[PDB]
Amino acid sequence: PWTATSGSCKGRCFELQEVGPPDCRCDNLCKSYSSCCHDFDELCLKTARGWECTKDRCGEVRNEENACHCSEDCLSRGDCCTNYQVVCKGESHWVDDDCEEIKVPECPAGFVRPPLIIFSVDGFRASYMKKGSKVMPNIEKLRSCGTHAPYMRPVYPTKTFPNLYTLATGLYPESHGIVGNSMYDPVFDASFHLRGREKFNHRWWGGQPLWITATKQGVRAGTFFWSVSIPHERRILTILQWLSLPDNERPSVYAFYSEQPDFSGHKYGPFGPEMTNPLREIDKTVGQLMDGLKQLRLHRCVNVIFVGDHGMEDVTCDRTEFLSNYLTNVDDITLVPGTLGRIRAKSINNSKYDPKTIIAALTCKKPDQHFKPYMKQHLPKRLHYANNRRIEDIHLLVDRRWHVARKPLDVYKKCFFQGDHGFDNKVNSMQTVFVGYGPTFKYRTKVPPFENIELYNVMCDLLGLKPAPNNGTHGSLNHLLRTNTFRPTMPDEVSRPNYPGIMYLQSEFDLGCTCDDKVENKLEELNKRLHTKGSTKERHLLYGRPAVLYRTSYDILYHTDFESGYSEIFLMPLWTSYTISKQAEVSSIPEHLTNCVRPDVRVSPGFSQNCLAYKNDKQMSYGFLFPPYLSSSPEAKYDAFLVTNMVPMYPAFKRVWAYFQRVLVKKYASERNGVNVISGPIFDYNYDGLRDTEDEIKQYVEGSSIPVPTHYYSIITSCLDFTQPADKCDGPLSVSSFILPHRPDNDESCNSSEDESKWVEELMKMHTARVRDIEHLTGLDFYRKTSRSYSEILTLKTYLHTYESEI
Ligand SMILES: *[C@@H]1O[C@H](CO)[C@@H](O[C@@H]2O[C@H](CO)[C@@H](O[C@@H]3O[C@H](CO[C@H]4O[C@H](CO)[C@@H](O)[C@H](O[C@H]5O[C@H](CO)[C@@H](O)[C@H](O)[C@@H]5O[C@H]5O[C@H](CO)[C@@H](O)[C@H](O)[C@@H]5O)[C@@H]4O)[C@@H](O)[C@H](O[C@H]4O[C@H](CO)[C@@H](O)[C@H](O)[C@@H]4O[C@H]4O[C@H](CO)[C@@H](O)[C@H](O)[C@@H]4O)[C@@H]3O)[C@H](O)[C@H]2NC(C)=O)[C@H](O)[C@H]1NC(C)=O
Ligand SMILES: CNC(=O)C[C@H](NC(=O)COc1c(CN2CC(F)(F)C2)cccc1OC)c1cccc(Br)c1
Ligand SMILES: [Br-]
Ligand SMILES: [Ca+2]
Ligand SMILES: [Cl-]
Ligand code: NA
Ligand code: NA
Ligand SMILES: [Zn+2]
Repeated sequence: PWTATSGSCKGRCFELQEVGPPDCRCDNLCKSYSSCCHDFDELCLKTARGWECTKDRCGEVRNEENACHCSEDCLSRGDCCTNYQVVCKGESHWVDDDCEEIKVPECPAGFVRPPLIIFSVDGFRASYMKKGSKVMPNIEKLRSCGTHAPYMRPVYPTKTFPNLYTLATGLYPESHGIVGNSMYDPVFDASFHLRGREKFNHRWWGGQPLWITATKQGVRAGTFFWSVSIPHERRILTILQWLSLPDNERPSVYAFYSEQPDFSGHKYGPFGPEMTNPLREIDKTVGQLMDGLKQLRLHRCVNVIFVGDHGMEDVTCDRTEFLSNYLTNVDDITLVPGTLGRIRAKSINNSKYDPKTIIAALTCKKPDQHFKPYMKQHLPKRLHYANNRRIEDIHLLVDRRWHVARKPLDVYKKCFFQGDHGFDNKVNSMQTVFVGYGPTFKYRTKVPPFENIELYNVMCDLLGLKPAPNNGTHGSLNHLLRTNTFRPTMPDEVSRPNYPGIMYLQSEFDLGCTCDDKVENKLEELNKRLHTKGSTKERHLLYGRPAVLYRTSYDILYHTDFESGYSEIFLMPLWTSYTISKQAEVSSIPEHLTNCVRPDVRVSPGFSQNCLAYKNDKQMSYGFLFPPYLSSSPEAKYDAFLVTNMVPMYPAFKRVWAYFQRVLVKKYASERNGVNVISGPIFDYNYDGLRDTEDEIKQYVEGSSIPVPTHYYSIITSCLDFTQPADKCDGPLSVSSFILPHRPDNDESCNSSEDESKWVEELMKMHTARVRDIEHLTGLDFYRKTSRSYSEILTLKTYLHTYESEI
């Protein structure tokens, strides 16, 4: 646009209300827009005499030219150099003071709430907190005296813009719409880039970031963004100046942002010897801020959050895979390259472009191949990286330490760099930092790692704001806080189950099923009835029935060895619950029972699956939720072949499922001292992360109304203190869960021609999940009846078992 730069920044420096063109600007971002008034540098970016008071400046006559002041009036003006009281008034630096618990806010008159200051650092890898501790005394003091996690998990892709905006919104990138550092939106026909103007257009930025949430609810906010050429000392001095505004003008929430250490980590690698200085310099900035807060008498008033967007891995030019080494048609695709790949057609007019032949040419083609291709709907569900038109159908998950590129010339005609990021957000090198310090956070407290999507809710709690709807799980981080906790109630059950008894004769069933089960006792007759009425339910249902949170028709079915919630609408269980003790034995499916399927006389023929549909469907087979291999006795084993325990499974998937049920469950019970397993189907044909309704299902077992699941989940719970068996646990729980994709081939697993012991568990690890992910995908609410606090349970449901080594 045209800008009238002849206006002036006199008394407007770093103003909080931004003006519209063509009026010239004086705010945090005027440089980015090439719109600052002609005198912005002279007036707003003063540099004279640098950033520190020296003995001889103490008591100086004010000179407005100076970058900051050391005259007696500077405290009332709010513009002293940050080291003023130290140099001139005999005070100590904040870092040199002992830490002393902050039990309540100690704020100046006129403060309505403790302000929040967010200190965000780009590329600050979680292990810097230990490895660089010697050179970061201010940051170490925040970390040791406040509340810290050993690391914080970013979202995928572990790039800057998606993570910073997740921090501000509590949303996954697929929902807020910033899905990469580079993007094409085909509806707009527009491209987003780190450099340039298109990124300022509001149509890219979805959701509601913290500054808008605050402004809408009457809490003023500093501007969160800083043009890159504004030096960091100036950004700090601006925050400090704002905090001296009159009460009715002063914001309550502020952000600082640093481009370091990311900037240097790209050039030198995460641990290059050149990295020490950027760490020292960021620590010095922290010290400027705390020193500035101590002079304003705000150092035992403000909550400070020190938070990073993602880490940094070692990545060099020579670890690049070229699509030109796989594809014949390389000029017919556009690639978004680097630590992830995104592919789409170069021309929508090219009718010979085919995603299936592209994926196939990219699948397991070279022995040590350093990237795997996925249609976006098949990416692990924990990445939540599919529901957006800006995410290309074909995705490449790139191994840590590697890049992908289209052709070799892209790499040397577009080595240089030693570091990069963007990989799978489970990767250790990508993890980042969280420290919270201040009256509202706990004192000298370590909390377990958590996801960055959770922080928005917490920042809203710190400011007394109602968060906009987001993907955090509100209350899961209550353990970080001394006060302002959020105490939610469990959601209300929407559908109550039916408890059917025996209602049908065997001959009513014409399902085409057969079983060799006819062999003829008042000891064992009473016992079979008791088991069907729920007498073993407390052994197998350890945490209450899951609640169904939508409107549906379902039955509770009890059995000796397992309990299920059977849907009359989907014709299979929503959930199947069972406990396997350490002592449990594994058995085979007896030869006479290989193809046995048995009608369930509790459930009508009309609400049952049928075996004839599976016979006729030449692609589809079936498996069982509660595994027949883990029956408690020969007699109990018959229950496992009920038609109501059956679910549709591709033969390729049954290789995965059978290995999990036959080998892995018993292994986990041995290692964890018993496990409780809840397993079930998931239907997400629109890949939105949320339970599909019946009318969304795209595939059925041929000739039938039996819907085919897109995924199968399991939730595996035991006692955190593994000296107690899973079924007699007095304290906190431990959980691992997975959401396995239900696919007709094992193309994802390049070693699949081998024995299941060489590949299946590696697949399961890749599809690890939070209980909360399963909740969203099924409309079920787990752990309704424990002895544990609800916030503790919320934390357990956000846990992700990552399988990475120790940081
Ligand atoms: C993580 O948390 C978030 C936040 O809670 C969850 O996302 C929410 O999920 C809801 C369900 O998917 C969804 O609710 C829908 O909202 C529709 C209104 O949408 C606009 O308004 C809201 C409110 O301000 C706004 O936030 C939305 O912003 C989205 O869209 C703009 C683009 O215009 C983006 O800039 C922004 O980034 C965001 O995009 C994301 O969501 C959209 C979908 O809304 C996706 O398409 C994107 O890919 C991206 O992920 C919008 O501006 C409302 O219209 C919907 O109601 C429809 O469906 C119901 C059925 O219940 C029906 O009764 C209605 O009539 C209506 O159907 C009609 O339209 C259909 C489609 O055209 C048509 O087929 C029918 O025939 C009907 O005519 C619905 O209520 C909510 O929008 C998002 N919010 C956000 C911020 O993403 C997310 O689910 C959580 N994730 C997990 C895994 O838990
Ligand atoms: C070279 N600098 C950059 O690439 C990033 C710089 N970002 C910032 O100043 C503040 O960062 C963000 C912040 C700051 N928030 C603080 C927080 F931790 F909550 C995240 C929120 C949302 C998006 C952000 O950047 C995309 C910035 C500067 C100018 C314009 C934009 Br758009 C973004
Ligand atoms: Br913006
Ligand atoms: Ca869905
Ligand atoms: Cl990107
Ligand atoms: Na079949
Ligand atoms: Na394979
Ligand atoms: Zn970077």
